[PDB]
Amino acid sequence: HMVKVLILGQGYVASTFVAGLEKLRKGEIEPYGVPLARELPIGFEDIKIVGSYDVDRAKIGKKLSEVVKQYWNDVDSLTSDPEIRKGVHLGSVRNLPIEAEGLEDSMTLKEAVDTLVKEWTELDPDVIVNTCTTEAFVPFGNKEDLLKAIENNDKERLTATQVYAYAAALYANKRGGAAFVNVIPTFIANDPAFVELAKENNLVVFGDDGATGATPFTADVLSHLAQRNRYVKDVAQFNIGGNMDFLALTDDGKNKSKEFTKSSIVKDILGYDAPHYIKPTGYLEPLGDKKFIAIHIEYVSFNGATDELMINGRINDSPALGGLLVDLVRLGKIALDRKEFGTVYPVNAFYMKNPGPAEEKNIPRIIAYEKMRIWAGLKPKW
Amino acid sequence: HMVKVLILGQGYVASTFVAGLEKLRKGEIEPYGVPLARELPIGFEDIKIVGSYDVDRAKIGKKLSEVVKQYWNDVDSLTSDPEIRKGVHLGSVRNLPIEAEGLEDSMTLKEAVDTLVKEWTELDPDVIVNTCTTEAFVPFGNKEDLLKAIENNDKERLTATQVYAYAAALYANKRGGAAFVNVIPTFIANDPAFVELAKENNLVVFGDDGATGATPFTADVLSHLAQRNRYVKDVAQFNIGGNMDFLALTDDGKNKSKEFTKSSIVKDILGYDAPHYIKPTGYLEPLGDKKFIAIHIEYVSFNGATDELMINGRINDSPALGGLLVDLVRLGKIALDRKEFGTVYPVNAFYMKNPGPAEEKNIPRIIAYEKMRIWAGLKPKW
Amino acid sequence: HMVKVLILGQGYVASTFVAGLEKLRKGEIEPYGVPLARELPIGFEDIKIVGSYDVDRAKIGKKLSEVVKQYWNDVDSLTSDPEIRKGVHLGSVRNLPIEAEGLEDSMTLKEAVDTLVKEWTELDPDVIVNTCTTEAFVPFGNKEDLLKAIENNDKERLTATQVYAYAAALYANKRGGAAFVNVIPTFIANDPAFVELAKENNLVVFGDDGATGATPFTADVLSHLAQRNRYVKDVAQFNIGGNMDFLALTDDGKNKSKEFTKSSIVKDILGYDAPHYIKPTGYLEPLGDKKFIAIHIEYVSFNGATDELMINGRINDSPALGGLLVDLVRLGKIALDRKEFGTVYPVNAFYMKNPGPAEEKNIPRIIAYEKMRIWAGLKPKW
Amino acid sequence: HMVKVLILGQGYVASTFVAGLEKLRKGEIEPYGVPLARELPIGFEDIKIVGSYDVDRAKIGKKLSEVVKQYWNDVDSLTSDPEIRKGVHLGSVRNLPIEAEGLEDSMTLKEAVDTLVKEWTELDPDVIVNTCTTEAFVPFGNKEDLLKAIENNDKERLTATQVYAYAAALYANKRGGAAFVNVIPTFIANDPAFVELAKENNLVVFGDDGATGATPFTADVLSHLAQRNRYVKDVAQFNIGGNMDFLALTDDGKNKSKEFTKSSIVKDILGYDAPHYIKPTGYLEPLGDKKFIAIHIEYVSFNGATDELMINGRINDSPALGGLLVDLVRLGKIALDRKEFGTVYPVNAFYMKNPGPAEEKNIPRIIAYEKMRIWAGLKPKW
Ligand SMILES: NC(=O)c1ccc[n+]([C@@H]2O[C@H](COP(=O)([O-])OP(=O)(O)OC[C@H]3O[C@@H](n4cnc5c(N)ncnc54)[C@H](O)[C@@H]3O)[C@@H](O)[C@H]2O)c1
Ligand SMILES: NC(=O)c1ccc[n+]([C@@H]2O[C@H](COP(=O)([O-])OP(=O)(O)OC[C@H]3O[C@@H](n4cnc5c(N)ncnc54)[C@H](O)[C@@H]3O)[C@@H](O)[C@H]2O)c1
Ligand SMILES: NC(=O)c1ccc[n+]([C@@H]2O[C@H](COP(=O)([O-])OP(=O)(O)OC[C@H]3O[C@@H](n4cnc5c(N)ncnc54)[C@H](O)[C@@H]3O)[C@@H](O)[C@H]2O)c1
Ligand SMILES: NC(=O)c1ccc[n+]([C@@H]2O[C@H](COP(=O)([O-])OP(=O)(O)OC[C@H]3O[C@@H](n4cnc5c(N)ncnc54)[C@H](O)[C@@H]3O)[C@@H](O)[C@H]2O)c1
Ligand SMILES: [Cl-]
Ligand SMILES: [Cl-]
Ligand SMILES: [Cl-]
Ligand SMILES: [Cl-]
Ligand SMILES: [Cl-]
Ligand SMILES: [Cl-]
Ligand SMILES: [Cl-]
Ligand SMILES: [Cl-]
Ligand SMILES: [Cl-]
Ligand SMILES: [Cl-]
Ligand SMILES: [Cl-]
Ligand SMILES: [Cl-]
Ligand SMILES: [Mg+2]
Ligand SMILES: [Mg+2]
Ligand SMILES: [Mg+2]
Ligand SMILES: [Mg+2]
Repeated sequence: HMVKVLILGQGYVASTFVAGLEKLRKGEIEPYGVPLARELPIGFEDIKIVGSYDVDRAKIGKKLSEVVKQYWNDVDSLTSDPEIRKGVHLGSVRNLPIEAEGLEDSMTLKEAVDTLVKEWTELDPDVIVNTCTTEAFVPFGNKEDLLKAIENNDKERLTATQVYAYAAALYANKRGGAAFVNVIPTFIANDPAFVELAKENNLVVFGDDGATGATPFTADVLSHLAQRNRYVKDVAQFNIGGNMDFLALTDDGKNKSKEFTKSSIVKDILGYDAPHYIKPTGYLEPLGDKKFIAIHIEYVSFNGATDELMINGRINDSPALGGLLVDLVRLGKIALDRKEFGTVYPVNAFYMKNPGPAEEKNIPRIIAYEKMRIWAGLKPKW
Repeated sequence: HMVKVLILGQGYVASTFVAGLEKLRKGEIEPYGVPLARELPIGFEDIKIVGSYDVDRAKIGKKLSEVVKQYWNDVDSLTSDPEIRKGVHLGSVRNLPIEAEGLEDSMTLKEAVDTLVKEWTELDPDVIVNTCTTEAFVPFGNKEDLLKAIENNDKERLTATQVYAYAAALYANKRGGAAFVNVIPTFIANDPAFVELAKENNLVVFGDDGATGATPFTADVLSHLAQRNRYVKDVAQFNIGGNMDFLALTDDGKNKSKEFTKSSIVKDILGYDAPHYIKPTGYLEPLGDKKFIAIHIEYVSFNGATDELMINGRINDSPALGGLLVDLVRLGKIALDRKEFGTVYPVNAFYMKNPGPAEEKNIPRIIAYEKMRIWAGLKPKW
Repeated sequence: HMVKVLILGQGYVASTFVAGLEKLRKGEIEPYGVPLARELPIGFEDIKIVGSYDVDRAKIGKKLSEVVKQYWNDVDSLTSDPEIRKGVHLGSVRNLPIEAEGLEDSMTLKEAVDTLVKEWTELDPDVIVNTCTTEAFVPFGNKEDLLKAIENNDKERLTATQVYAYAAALYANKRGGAAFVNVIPTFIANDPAFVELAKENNLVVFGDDGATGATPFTADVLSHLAQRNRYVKDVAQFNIGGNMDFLALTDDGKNKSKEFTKSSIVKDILGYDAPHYIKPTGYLEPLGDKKFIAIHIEYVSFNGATDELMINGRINDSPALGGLLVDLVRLGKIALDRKEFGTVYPVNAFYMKNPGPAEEKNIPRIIAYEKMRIWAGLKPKW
Repeated sequence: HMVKVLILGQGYVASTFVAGLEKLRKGEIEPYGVPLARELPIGFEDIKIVGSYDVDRAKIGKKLSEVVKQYWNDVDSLTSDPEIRKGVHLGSVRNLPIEAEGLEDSMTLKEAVDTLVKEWTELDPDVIVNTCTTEAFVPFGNKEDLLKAIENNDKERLTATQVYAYAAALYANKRGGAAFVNVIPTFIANDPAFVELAKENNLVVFGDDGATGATPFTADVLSHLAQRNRYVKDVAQFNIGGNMDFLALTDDGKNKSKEFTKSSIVKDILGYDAPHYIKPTGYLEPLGDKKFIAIHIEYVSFNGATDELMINGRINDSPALGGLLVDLVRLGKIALDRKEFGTVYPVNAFYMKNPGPAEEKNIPRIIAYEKMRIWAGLKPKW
């Protein structure tokens, strides 16, 4: 009862996943932050990291342990310690102080994909996890346009995550099945082009955008208010932190993807589009990995009364998502074992803040949780 | 499709219920804050106030409208405008600047009860709502002890709500069925003595303690955290407001009832008794009916990370509960129509912060909501 | 002991100033929010509004009262009720849903200025108050460049406030003295070109940017921390509201003026430039005139300990500044009476968040307050 | 340029003072949290701990280092490491899980005092610091009543701090001068009996109650609001933490001292007694030494507008006060050198939240700071 995992993008999230998982297999900690903890048939010792890819010249060729220790100084070794390999960069790190290298510097995208597939066939992952830098993306919608983009080496059109998910389908087809977990904003689970390519190629997809940070807290409050028929007048959410990833996109890149990165959480939960201010995380270096959040919601109660809630928080970013990933990789192996190719909403609805497919929307997360337990073969919690 | 309602204790909650309901039947407002809004077969025009009782000499003999306007100056008339009648005081207002009068000043408790029953038989309510001053109570547990307390005129042992619920059972028996809604802390739904007396006497009981204020918000956050297996280190809740009721109990009365008024919300939701500070509402006069709340929760996430949430709010007390009551009276008539005597957990679990019976506990309120919709004959919301 | 006041830009601030002042002369309210209240020799009845200018075609030609009632419905008349006159628009309202008209549509800037001066000589104000829409400005630094900009009709170079302050100096010279109060961000007090033009032309200038909102609260906390030698690690400030003015500037206009609109409050108060996030107010329509603010500051205390403060607030924008203006117009008449031409730091330091001249900086506002009292001829408060 | 210091009560504050001071003399840290840092003529290496007293049987006879390491595990040695000596207990620890021992178990109070004085004459402190458990005290007002209480061995009347301050005066007289720093609530600086005894016996007194925690933050906001003539409607302050000292007083002891422990900060700063809720710190064990605070203030601004501020914080208790003590001991030696016997308001006003003498009150702390710098022979900061 094992799961082999390949990581794309060896940064803070990835390194916290690895370091946390090491402590969990070494019993140095309890699985707090891992929702399903030890309830699944796959134990923490049964999760094996078979590979890690990056585009940072400072990381490529280092052992996984050397990079993980840069984020978590207490990690001096790892049970599986593969060397970090070169991926495909496209535009990912163009705005960051990273010296980039990529397969597609010396070959076409189509060639780079075939090269990835060959490498991955030897590493043999069950689950590929995407923790790459946030991207100014535009979805395809039609598979034919994705295929043409690859065929024509259309680098200006594609993002790295789009190329990696494409490669994952080709890999899945050659391997007889695999899973791709997309915890970044780029539409994969929510792009019907990729859901169709996945269904056709023995690939399970979870996505998109890991459910951490302020937005899930806003959504929880909105769910409360909806139940009580309290009319939500406005919602303001502020989120700021010190991770370099928050500077990844130019104002232009943000403008280009805004149509797709805008949250639908408020209308999803309330049923009406209450005015809201929900934006990308701002940058302030000394906060490091621990975000400051501030949320303000005002609403109308009975007899014309008006109430206000102000939520503030300090939340550790990478650990939150790292813990979710411990479940998502094990759930990916279950979905693969069951041949549930395409995207799996019962999983996405709980773990993702933009749950795929495009035709499904966010629900209250307690409801999502109970339905996800049932999908996983567990009894509900309450 | 009608419901006749009798109110016990004509103060802020009661008067907001009445004033709000008047605007709702007059279409001057939408039913925000009324969870089931217009989904029930009983409409707002079909709720008739047939009586109101108090012990304040300043209120007894006034028209309901004259008292309601003291709380909501915009109310200049009411569709049903009964005169406020004298109840039984026992210790209720002993610590407040209220000149008290009570039936039991001129007769025994047993006589006072028979007098109430005779009055109520002429007013003919379906539903009796208890919005009296908070009480230093001690539950009975065994019906025999409740019966002996009444029989022996044991005024030092009993609170007003205990005497009123007893009277409600006798009334229910003479009438062929009625309902008693207890939105104050005193155990009625959670006192097996009263649940048994109710079952035997054609009385439906909802209780105890209306689910408003800070505690339901704390409970919602705890539910979120539990789902994610986040270990809750501590919970602090502060609540303060300007309502006279917050001064009702002496330090001694508080000490006497503390065993029973202590929240179990934290252990109920989490399954372990995380250290917590959750206390009665403090007094600060200029806040009036709009409470200030402050909640702090710290918890452990993945890889030993520690996060913190600080929730602040300004919430209008009496409107919140007033809106719940618009549903509870209609649900009481449904339970009565169905002959569901004793206490009804599917209702209590959503509307009450100490849901009866004593053998049931709090659950996440979204789960309670969906189960309450099903009980009411509605389709679930999400 | 009188002061005649001319308003430039008849919007929310201006209209709250007028409406508030009307209630103060009519004794309908106490001067809360007016720092010096009734301590000055000029009473509220002695402040006369002699004129109001706008560029909104919907406002030009209306009585002041008709426009004020749009903001404060309780105002049905005014003691002085002049018709709103046409100003100069330049780029002010280009990004707003306002149909603009301006003198410079039919004449050169130099001509428009001479026209303003002639109009103002008949209205005869002592004090001109600038409450116009926020502007993408670039200061001059050298008076010669300001003069050339006017002479050459260089509309692309100038903002309305720059043209109005220029006109104010010419007016002051013809009149024998006047004062210009700049409560918007555009550098006037902090542009040596204008300070020199003012000194030479019998003009007193107060500026720049009224001291209201979140920034003064952040500054107060920083002052506290500085005193205790607490090392400030980071400062994050979020501010959002529903006023149309918050949409006045494009991303480009913001980029153009950012060099000058960036706060120096943190380094001014602390002496070192702690990392900070302090940005323009964001837009969320239902908040209206009542801003939501959120501030987070973390700092190092003794023995390596680290503390955190989270401040949230709801603050009414236009009333705050309206109240300051009641003092600033009276202080302007005192400065004029004393012939203190140029800019007056003892006033600016308390009332303005970028106190002029360019060579002076922010100080703790309690210190500024006591020095401002001394300047005004009052005894200090504590 | 040296100062010898004796500590009364070797708990969290005391141990943080010692541990912090050790790091400061060893250059392992900068003096953050020490307001006057290195501006005084006495450097950190020049502060010598000559003694430490307790009543805990678990601490008496231990080296100072062994006790300090229980609070700060990083401390493995101290430059001066005296054995902890037995004090006088009276009622101090009666409500805590501490096995108490005291001189007055085997002798009268008068004898116990003479014994302390003899011990202290050999240890030879310049400055005695009182960091003992909070006490249910009642001040004397008249010195004659203090003298009679000691003479008559009136243990039920006296607290430990009262006996220690008395002993300090007798010690000061025998030594030719000393200083007593009272950072706990018990009136010493604010009890004219002790101020007179001190003046007569060559004793300098600083007191009372160290200026840390939520109250100084509330006071800072109030000072801001007062300046702007904003009318404060209400002030609510919540403070909770995990230190055992918060359980020191029974409800009865709290009732007995309430007349004296009630804050006057609001009226002191505003000049009118705005309704307020400011209470002793509540207990929640897992918070440890890091308090959670919540403050809510609502106020009236211009034109009838109403604003609200909600401040939340996590603040490390013992470090805050520990840092103040680094200054207070050096300032005590300066006051002693100057023969300024009695109490010194210029010091108290900045460092203490109930600044002595009884005839002086709190002022804005920035004003207190500048006056304290002037007293100390420094130039003001801004
Ligand atoms: N709680 C969270 O941290 C959170 C929540 C939801 C989503 N996310 C998303 O997760 C992603 C990772 O976040 P992070 O904080 O770890 O960021 P990070 O910058 O620390 O790490 C990103 C890593 O990806 C590498 N990389 C960039 N482009 C790549 C490419 N084309 N191929 C291979 N490697 C590439 C970078 O060099 C870096 O090592 C981001 O997209 C972020 O938006 C994070
Ligand atoms: N959101 C909320 O307001 C909220 C929430 C949960 C529970 N409650 C509970 O609801 C109750 C009512 O709250 P309120 O704010 O309306 O208080 P309130 O003081 O305004 O009104 C109480 C009324 O009951 C009357 N009364 C007191 N004892 C009585 C007796 N023995 N018989 C008849 N009348 C009596 C009083 O004179 C007064 O008119 C309290 O027990 C409170 O704890 C309130
Ligand atoms: N608390 C506060 O409201 C606050 C604080 C500091 C500064 N300010 C500044 O005060 C100014 C006014 O704020 P507001 O909320 O009243 O905005 P507003 O949009 O309500 O009013 C601005 C008015 O100026 C008019 N106007 C625009 N350009 C003009 C021009 N060139 N000549 C004459 N009239 C012109 C507009 O038509 C409108 O009537 C803004 O610059 C704002 O940044 C406001
Ligand atoms: N920021 C702060 O910690 C803060 C601020 C202001 C005031 N204070 C006050 O400082 C005092 C110390 O606080 P703490 O947190 O260090 O408490 P603590 O309980 O950790 O330490 C108190 C110590 O005093 C000892 N003690 C008790 N009675 C004594 C007696 N009669 N003689 C000698 N020793 C005695 C105890 O055994 C213990 O070692 C308390 O009065 C507290 O109210 C603390
Ligand atoms: Cl999270
Ligand atoms: Cl977020
Ligand atoms: Cl949710
Ligand atoms: Cl509520
Ligand atoms: Cl509450
Ligand atoms: Cl819940
Ligand atoms: Cl303000
Ligand atoms: Cl602001
Ligand atoms: Cl300041
Ligand atoms: Cl502090
Ligand atoms: Cl405190
Ligand atoms: Cl202060
Ligand atoms: Mg979707
Ligand atoms: Mg129960
Ligand atoms: Mg300046
Ligand atoms: Mg005093």
